[PDB]
Amino acid sequence: IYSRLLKDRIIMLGSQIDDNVANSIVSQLLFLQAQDSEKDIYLYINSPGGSVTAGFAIYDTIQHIKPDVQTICIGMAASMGSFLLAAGAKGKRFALPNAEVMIHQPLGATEIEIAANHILKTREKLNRILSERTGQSIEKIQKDTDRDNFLTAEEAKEYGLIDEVMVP
Amino acid sequence: IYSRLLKDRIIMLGSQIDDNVANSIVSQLLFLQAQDSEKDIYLYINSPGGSVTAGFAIYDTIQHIKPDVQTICIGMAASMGSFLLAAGAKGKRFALPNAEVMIHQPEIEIAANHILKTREKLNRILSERTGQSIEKIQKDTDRDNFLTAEEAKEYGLIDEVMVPE
Amino acid sequence: IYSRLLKDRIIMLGSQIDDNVANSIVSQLLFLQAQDSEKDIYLYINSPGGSVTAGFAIYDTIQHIKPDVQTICIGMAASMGSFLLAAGAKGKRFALPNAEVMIHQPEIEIAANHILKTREKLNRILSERTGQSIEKIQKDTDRDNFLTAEEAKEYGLIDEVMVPE
Amino acid sequence: IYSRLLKDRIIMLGSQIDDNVANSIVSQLLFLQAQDSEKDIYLYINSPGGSVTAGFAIYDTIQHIKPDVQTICIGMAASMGSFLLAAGAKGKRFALPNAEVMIHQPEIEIAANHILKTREKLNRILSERTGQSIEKIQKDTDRDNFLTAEEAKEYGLIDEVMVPE
Amino acid sequence: IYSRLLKDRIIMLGSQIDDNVANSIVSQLLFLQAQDSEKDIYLYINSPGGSVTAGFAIYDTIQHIKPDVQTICIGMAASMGSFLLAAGAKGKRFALPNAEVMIHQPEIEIAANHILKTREKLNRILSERTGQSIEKIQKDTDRDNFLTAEEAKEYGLIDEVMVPE
Amino acid sequence: IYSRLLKDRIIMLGSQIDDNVANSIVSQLLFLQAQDSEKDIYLYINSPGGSVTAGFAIYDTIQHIKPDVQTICIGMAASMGSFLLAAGAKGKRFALPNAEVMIHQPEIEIAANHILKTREKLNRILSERTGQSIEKIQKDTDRDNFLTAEEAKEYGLIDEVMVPE
Amino acid sequence: IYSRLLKDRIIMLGSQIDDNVANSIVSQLLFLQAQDSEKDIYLYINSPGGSVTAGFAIYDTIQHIKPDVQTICIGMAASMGSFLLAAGAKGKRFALPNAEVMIHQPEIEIAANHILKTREKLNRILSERTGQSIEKIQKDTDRDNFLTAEEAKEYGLIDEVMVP
Amino acid sequence: IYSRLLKDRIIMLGSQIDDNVANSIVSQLLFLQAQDSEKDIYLYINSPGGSVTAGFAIYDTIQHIKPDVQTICIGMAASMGSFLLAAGAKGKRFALPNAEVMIHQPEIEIAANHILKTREKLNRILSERTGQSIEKIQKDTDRDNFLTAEEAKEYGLIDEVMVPE
Amino acid sequence: IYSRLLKDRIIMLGSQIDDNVANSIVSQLLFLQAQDSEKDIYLYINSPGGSVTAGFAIYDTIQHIKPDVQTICIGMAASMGSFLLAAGAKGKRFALPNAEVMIHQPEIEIAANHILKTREKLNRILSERTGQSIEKIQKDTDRDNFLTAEEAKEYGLIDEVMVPE
Amino acid sequence: IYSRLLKDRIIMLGSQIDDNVANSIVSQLLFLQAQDSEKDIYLYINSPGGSVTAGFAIYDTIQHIKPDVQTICIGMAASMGSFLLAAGAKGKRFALPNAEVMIHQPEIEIAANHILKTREKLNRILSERTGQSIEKIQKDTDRDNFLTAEEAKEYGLIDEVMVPE
Amino acid sequence: IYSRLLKDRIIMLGSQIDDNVANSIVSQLLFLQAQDSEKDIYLYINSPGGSVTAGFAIYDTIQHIKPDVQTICIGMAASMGSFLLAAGAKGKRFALPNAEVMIHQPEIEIAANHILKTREKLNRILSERTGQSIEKIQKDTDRDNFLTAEEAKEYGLIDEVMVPE
Amino acid sequence: IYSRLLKDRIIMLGSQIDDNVANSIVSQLLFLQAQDSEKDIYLYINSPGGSVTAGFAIYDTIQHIKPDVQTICIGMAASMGSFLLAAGAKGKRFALPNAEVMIHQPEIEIAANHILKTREKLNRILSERTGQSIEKIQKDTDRDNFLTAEEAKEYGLIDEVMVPE
Repeated sequence: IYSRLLKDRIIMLGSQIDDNVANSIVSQLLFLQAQDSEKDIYLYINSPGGSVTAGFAIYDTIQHIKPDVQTICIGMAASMGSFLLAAGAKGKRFALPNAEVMIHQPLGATEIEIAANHILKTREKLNRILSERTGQSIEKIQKDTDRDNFLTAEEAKEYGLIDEVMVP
Repeated sequence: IYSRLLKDRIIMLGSQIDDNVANSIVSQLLFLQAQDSEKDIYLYINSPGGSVTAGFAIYDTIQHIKPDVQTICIGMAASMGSFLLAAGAKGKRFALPNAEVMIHQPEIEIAANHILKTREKLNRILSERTGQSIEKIQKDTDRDNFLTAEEAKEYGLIDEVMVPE
Repeated sequence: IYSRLLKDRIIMLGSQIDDNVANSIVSQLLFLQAQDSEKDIYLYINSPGGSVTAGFAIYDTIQHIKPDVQTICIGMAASMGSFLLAAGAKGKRFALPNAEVMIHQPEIEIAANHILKTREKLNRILSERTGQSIEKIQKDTDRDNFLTAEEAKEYGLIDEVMVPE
Repeated sequence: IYSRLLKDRIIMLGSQIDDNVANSIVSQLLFLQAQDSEKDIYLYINSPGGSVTAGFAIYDTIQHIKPDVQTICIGMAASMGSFLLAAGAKGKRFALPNAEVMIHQPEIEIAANHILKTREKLNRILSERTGQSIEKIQKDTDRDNFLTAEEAKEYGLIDEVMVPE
Repeated sequence: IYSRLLKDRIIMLGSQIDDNVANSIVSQLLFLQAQDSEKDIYLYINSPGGSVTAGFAIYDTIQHIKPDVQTICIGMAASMGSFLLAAGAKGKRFALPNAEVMIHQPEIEIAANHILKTREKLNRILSERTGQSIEKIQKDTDRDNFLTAEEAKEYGLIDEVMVPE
Repeated sequence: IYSRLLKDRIIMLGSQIDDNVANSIVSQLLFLQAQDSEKDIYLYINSPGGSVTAGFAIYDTIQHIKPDVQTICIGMAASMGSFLLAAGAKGKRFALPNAEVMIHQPEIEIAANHILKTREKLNRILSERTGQSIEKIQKDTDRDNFLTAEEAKEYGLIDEVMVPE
Repeated sequence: IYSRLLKDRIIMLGSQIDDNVANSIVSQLLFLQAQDSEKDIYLYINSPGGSVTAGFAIYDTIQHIKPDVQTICIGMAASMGSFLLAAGAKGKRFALPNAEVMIHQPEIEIAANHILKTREKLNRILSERTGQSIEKIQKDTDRDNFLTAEEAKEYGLIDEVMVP
Repeated sequence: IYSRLLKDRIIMLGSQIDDNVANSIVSQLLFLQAQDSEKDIYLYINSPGGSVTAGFAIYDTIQHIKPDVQTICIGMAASMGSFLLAAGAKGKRFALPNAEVMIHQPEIEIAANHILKTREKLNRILSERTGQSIEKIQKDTDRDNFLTAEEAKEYGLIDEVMVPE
Repeated sequence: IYSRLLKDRIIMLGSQIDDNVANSIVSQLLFLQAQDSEKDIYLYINSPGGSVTAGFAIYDTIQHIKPDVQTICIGMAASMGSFLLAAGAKGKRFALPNAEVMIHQPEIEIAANHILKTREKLNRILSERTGQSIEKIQKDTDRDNFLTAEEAKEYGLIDEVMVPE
Repeated sequence: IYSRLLKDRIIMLGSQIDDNVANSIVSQLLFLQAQDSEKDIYLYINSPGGSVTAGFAIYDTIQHIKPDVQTICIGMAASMGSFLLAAGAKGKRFALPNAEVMIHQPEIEIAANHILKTREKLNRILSERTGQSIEKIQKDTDRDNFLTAEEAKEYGLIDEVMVPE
Repeated sequence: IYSRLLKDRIIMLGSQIDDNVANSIVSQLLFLQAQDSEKDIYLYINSPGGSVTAGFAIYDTIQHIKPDVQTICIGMAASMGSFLLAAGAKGKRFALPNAEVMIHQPEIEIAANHILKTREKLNRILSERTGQSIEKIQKDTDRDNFLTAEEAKEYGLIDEVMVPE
Repeated sequence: IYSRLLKDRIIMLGSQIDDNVANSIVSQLLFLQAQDSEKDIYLYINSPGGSVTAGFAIYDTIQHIKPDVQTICIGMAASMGSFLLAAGAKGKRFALPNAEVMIHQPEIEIAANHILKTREKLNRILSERTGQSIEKIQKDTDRDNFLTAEEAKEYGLIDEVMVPE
């Protein structure tokens, strides 16, 4: 059922992000480029978020591929999911009227897990990448990513997450 | 089994709405759009209701897709369930004669707003599609009350109670 | 295993009726309509009975679908179970010789009404399909009594007790 | 594992009879009818016995299906277990040499009748299929007695004790 | 895990024999018959022993199936365990060198007979398959004695003690 | 979790040996034979020791299977535990450097023999596989003594103490 | 729950060490070897300490497996607990800043030897991996003393106290 | 704790009536008789009700002892609970104002009689002590109905509803 | 609590009879003999019944002591319970009006005798004290039947049903 | 532990009210009456609330005993919990400053009455002891609302909020 | 309670014999010697039997004390229980009519001797006091057999079966 | 009970020796010295043995008191139990004929010494009082061996095995 969608180059990120899900989408991202490098990819996102490392793997492949990947936020986008929303092609990042976006990044388990992310400083990268595309200063990013809050669709547009709010 | 129904453009919504179901619904809607963007989509509803955020993802995608989506309530539809019933394409939102419809509710500086602000966004979107005045909707979604099929018609949730044939 | 029966248009109702089963029934009915909207549907029933709201969803969908649905009781059918037996397509509602049939029951300003109002809606819909007068039905669904296959025929639940062949 | 036996039209009845098992039996019988309505069905029986109502649902469906059903007792068969043994298609009801067979029993104005009336309906249906006179059956199902394979043959439960080959 | 052994026609009997195990054995035997009715069945035995009636159901089904069943004792086999060992297909009943074999026992007008009559039926069926005279078997099953693999061969329980290779 | 090791032909023996474990070991051995009858089987051992009869069933099956079984002691191995260590395929029986090995013991006309006769059968089978003379083994299994890995090599239990790499 | 950590090659050692735990550890180590014999294994340690013999089975298997095993102490590690900490793959043996480390002890012709001989085998194997001289180790494992993370580094138990 | 009440001739009946409680009651009654055979015994009752046979043992011993026994209902008293309330010494049987009282029910040739015959013996013994006519009692103990303290007085269960002071 | 009754020469028998109770009874009987060897002993009985051997120890000691022992049944007395009731000192064996009385039952060369021989010794000792003929007793202790107080008097178990006073 | 408090005439009510607790409360009240019928009883209350019938048994016994009972709320008191708070001896019913108080709710011909009739009996008995008019009480017990200590004083539940000292 | 019997020189042996009981017996024997070294000691016995070593301590002390000790069996006496019965002072060892008597049994170089040597010391000491020849005793203590009171007299365990008076 | 024996200067040592018992012994010894410092003290011993340190406190106090202390073994005396037997006043240390006697055993720089040094102090103090040479005692206390009364006499533990009289 995803396949017939895959044939139209529509990819769905629908759940918590783990390596299994990441691997699947990366496989789908490559598969679409092999089908055509020119045509757009529709990436629909409803996720709470998930593992940070698996996020980059999805992020990098979206960056590495030639095709334009649009992101469209449906439902709730949070953690890595929200991160992949702002990571879409510029001008192509949309959200439906009612979606809620939370850019908070949870710290998480064993510290060693922390050992790499802090070592990873993904937040810095996460803050760095998010700051560049959203246009906000790194400091402001650092603060919000540390806080629990929920932006509406519109509030995510002014803040720089989504370029548009799609009307019915 | 569901595919054979899906091939005929019927979508069953059968249980409390979580991220798993909502996703599975959304994917089917975008599917049935990719199949044929003209013929309408029959969406049955029997639910106790479900998580709010997972509800909108079904709501918005109903609006965002081109085809008409006929919500047909059967049996209980409550909480975010009915809110999908009332979200159907106008004129096509049905119920079966014996079914019942019902409506109700599911750092603190921020959390207290998010719980309130989330509810008005339900109170509004029902005020359009029922046509009732918010001062009534504001009151109804608060208190639990059981609307029979007919009393829902008068209320503005369902347009036509489907009579057997 | 069930599919192979489903392919032959037989639907087993095997246990107390919850949202899980009722859904699985409904989906199969709308299925067997999508397959062929002419040939009748054999619906077996063996149940202790189940939740009310989940029962209607099976009831209404029997009415709402085009084909005829032959309810065949085997073994005990009680509470909302029999109420589906008596809901079959007229003339086709059967029982096997040794089976038994039985019928009975499952803020306070609102709750007291909803419990009463829900029951009349059972008392009515049995009054049509048994043909008995509500003053009798009003009394029967209250007290527990065990109707053999034959005594059900006389009573109006089942039309034809199926004799072995 | 059972399917591979089911594909060869063998049905194991392995434990005390509840609604879960009885259903699973019934579904398999109606299945093996849908597969082939000619070839007979081998039904093995090893049981301590089970709930009465769940027994009939196996009994009636044996009668209601077209094919012949060969009940083969192995090991103990007692209470509602044997009553299925004696319910097999005449001439085919077997036992293995060493197996044992046994027979026995499991508002008050109504309850006292239902407990009595349910038992005669066992006393009758054994009187046909054993051929014994009810005045004997009336007595046997009351007292616990252990019938060896042979003594069952003389008694009329099993037609042919299967000798090893 | 067991299936992969079952696919190779090996059946482990691992614990005291109840209705649950005996059933699971029987179903596997009738299975391995349905697979291939020619190739023999390896049946390992390690048991303290089990319920009598559940034992026969394994015994009779060994006799009733067509293929040869090679009982291979490993470790202790006692009470109804050995009685299955001695029930293997003649010439194929084995033991491993260090294993041990042992044999022994588990209204009153009726109960006193059933306890006696059940035991002779063990005393007989061992008298055939060991070849010993009942006056000896009558005595052995009474008293507890530990037969090594070899002493079992001399005794007639096992034909060939399997030597390692 | 164990399966993934089992797939690589490793078998953990982790606790005192009862019928439950011994069975689970045996089934795995006959399994790994059915998979591949060539490649050797790694059998780790960490045990305080266990029931005698349940030990042999592991012993005999090691002998009875075709593949080589490498017993690798880690941590304490005592009583019937070591007796499996010393039962490995010759030349492959290992230990890790720091592990310890130890050996010792667990109508009256009959019982006094069975307790003695069971022990010689341990004294013998260690006399082969250690190579020591029974007059020494007869003495060692009586008194409790703690053999380090090396002192076991000199003793004949383990062939090669595995050094880290 | 642990599997999901196990899939990422982390092994929690959470309580006093008995045969049940030690076995469960060993099986996981041989597992993570069967999965991938290259990538190192993170082994966390929080323990009051446990039975001696069950400790070695964890020790030896750390040595016997190919991959590197990084022992990370968190919270108290004492008795046979620390002895696993000090048994990690050299250079990778860590501690968190606030954790504490500690070391100490648990026919008569034979029994008196086995209790002594078992302890030297602890005194030796710590003398290699701490680098301290046995005459010091011989003394330390006798008396109870609480080594903070840093004082353990100086002592030779842990190589690098992990800073947040 | 209870003894100090027992010393003052108060007996609490606190839970469903089993053999354990009934015994403990009986022993206390015969006790309080042995202490003083003149002064009356206060017997409180709060019960959902209990086993029939264990009830009589409390009933009969109330009759068999010399002193007067004042049954004081507090909270629910139902099934065999009330039947003790109505069994108090005439004129002294009380209730507190808000308490509720209720009455209802708990080989086949013999069993069907014993279940009927046991109930009449309740229907009779209530007919004396309530004074109502059996044709009414015969009907009341069948159907579940909730008698408030006062409505019990009118009914004849309790003589004097105790008003607070 | 019991002592105060014991001081008044009352002995409660309250539960199924095990070695613990029987001992506690015996010790009390020999006690009440040591106190006063003249005044009779009141022995109440409410029991489901108990182990046979532990029953005799109460029986024999009733016979062996000098004083008269008045067995007073209250509530159910069955199995070895009634057998103590019928064992009271002749003329003093009572029952209360509503109580019920009932009677029934609880190497193989030896075991089959011991189970039979133990029962006749009950059949005999009831034949004396009821006065009934063994051919009747032989039949009664086999089948379960519920004797009311009066029907026991006619039967010979109890001499005088105690009427309330 | 509680006894030492009980000796000082303090009674803790600590959890949701079932038959077990209510009984344990009642027994303690009748106890503290038997100790001294003059000195008042301190009754603390911290509860989420409990079963209705088990509540009255605490209510009535407060009224029925002679001494004054000072209800002291601490922490949440809700449902039948507060209804005991408001049931204290007038003038002594307290609360601590930070505690919260709250009030709300827990054949069909009969059942619908019993659920209604049971609630008025709560609505009444609060109308006396709060002094509020039933038309207000009728409304308050329906909707959930959180009354702080003070707002309860104004409301009439508690007389004096106890200030720390 | 026991003291009052002890004051009359009766000693109850009521349960399986452990160190706790045996001690309590011994202390009582040496006591009753210190009281009066002339009058005989009544020792009742009802036991399933107990630990061997704890038995002798009762045996030897019977011999070592001056007074005569009359063992009176009541109910079952088995294993080390009877061995005390047969250890009474000659001529005084009794039984009650219905009681039953029975006799049977409870490093390896040493352990095998200690288990044998301990038993002969029972076989001997019964050979004196029964008078039977060891070749018979050697056989009897091995096999379980139930000796009635009389058959014990003939056997030499008890001198006089006490008849009721 | 013990006092009455204590008054006659008998002291029972009945169980494994802990601080509680040892204290209770010591206090009694110093007592019986305070009573009369001339007459000897009978000390019975039946023990499995006990804690070492608690043993000496009994040993030393035997030596430290003036009177002679006659240790009389009855039944098993082992571990620190016998070591008290052998500690009696020379010439008076007895045993009863059937009793058995046995002897055996119960920072590391310090702990290894304390366990060794504590044992020699047992090996010595037995070497005096048995008279055996330490090279024998050194060996005996190591291995478990069961000394009958006589074999103890030859060994030097007991002087005179007391024969019955």
